[PDB]
Amino acid sequence: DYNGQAKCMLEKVGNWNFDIFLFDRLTNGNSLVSLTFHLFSLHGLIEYFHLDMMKLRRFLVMIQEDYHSQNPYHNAVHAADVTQAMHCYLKEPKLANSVTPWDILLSLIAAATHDLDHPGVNQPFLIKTNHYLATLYKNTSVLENHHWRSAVGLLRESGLFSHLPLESRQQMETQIGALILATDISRQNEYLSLFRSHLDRGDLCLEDTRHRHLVLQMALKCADICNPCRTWELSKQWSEKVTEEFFHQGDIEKKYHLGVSPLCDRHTESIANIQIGFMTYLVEPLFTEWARFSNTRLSQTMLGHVGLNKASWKGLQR
Ligand SMILES: CSc1nc2ccccc2c(=O)n1-c1c(F)cccc1F
Ligand SMILES: [Mg+2]
Ligand SMILES: [Zn+2]
Repeated sequence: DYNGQAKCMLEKVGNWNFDIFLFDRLTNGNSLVSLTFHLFSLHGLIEYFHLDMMKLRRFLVMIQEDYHSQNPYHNAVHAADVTQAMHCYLKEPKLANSVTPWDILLSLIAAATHDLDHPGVNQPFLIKTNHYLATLYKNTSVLENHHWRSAVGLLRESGLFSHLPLESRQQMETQIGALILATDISRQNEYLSLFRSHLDRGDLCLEDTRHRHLVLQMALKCADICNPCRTWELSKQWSEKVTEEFFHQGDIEKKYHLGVSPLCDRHTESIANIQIGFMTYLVEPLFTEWARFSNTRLSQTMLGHVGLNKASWKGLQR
């Protein structure tokens, strides 16, 4: 019964108002696997790369279960959402008309795994608590590097692409890594500035692999923080979950005298002030530039929701 209603939702998987929460409820927490598997079929990746469907399900399942379902925000549901948003961007004219099956393949996988095995606390927390991951990656894109090497781990263990040449598997790993590392919010000014320069010069050539992947990296960055770009009802749920996770890190910091990180203090920081600032300083600048690149209706819609949703947070004050 429930698994019959899920199929129908996937018919509108390219819709910006797709309800990922419902989809995950109907599938019993199998949204990432169910949605990503469908996208592989939909983009014809199974045939294109002679994929063993048994190996594909195993791989997708290893990914989904490697997410901590206990994190209120960084879990497989969040991954599924980013993956779904990525799919809508790939449908945009300028990308649809230049990406190769291979690009779509790396895009979807990178989206599905960009927060793999996320611990639920940020980088500065891992650094000041001397977490081995911070040591391993020399306090640089600690989380993103961890998500990527984990992805490379599941890629190898699944043997999904064992029939492809080594060189190809290695490139797949390198390009997925470049896509995942671009999601390190900490380095957005560098990524946004570069993108902006190119949009000003108007020199981007989409038939060039490098330029095309810079764009794909910006699309992944968008997908990762497009929560405020969704309809209020969806955006509201994400705002509460990300804030809940932030506050939990804060409670731990307070309890163990580690110093309460910014945005993580439930006593001195409002969920509204957090969302407003986030939308004003990180979401809006990014999507404006993206709108300069992909000047379509989806871009207007997305910036539109950010406008409405933000006012609603201000409204929810005084
Ligand atoms: C809602 S996610 C988020 N909110 C912020 C609010 C103020 C300052 C910084 C952030 C921020 O870095 N994030 C964020 C992100 F944009 C991407 C990944 C994780 C995050 F915590
Ligand atoms: Mg991340
Ligand atoms: Zn993310």
